[PDB]
Amino acid sequence: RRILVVEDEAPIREMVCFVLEQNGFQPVEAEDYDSAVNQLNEPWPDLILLDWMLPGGSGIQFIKHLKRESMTRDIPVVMLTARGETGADDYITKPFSPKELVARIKAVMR
Ligand SMILES: [Mg+2]
Repeated sequence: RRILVVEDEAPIREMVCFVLEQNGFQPVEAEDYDSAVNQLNEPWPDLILLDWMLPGGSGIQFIKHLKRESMTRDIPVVMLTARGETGADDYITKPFSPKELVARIKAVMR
């Protein structure tokens, strides 16, 4: 079960990848906007966890890029936001607990 993790702060991205990994998913990492776009190919993300801001582009822009093609327009998008309208299907605040993330990712998968 493949989850694209778009997140520029490496320890957070690595934290998120470990939770998913230990929980039975196949996580894919992207450190910035460009790298995320180049992760939009076979094999395809079943859900995207999307950080709100990245080097080279925002989460709002990436969601627009997703909604522009039929292959990506349907992929679930959970926006990762920090504390302190958008097209995402759901949102989760940083820091979040590992059980919150999994439970959330599953409620969204459907
Ligand atoms: Mg960021």
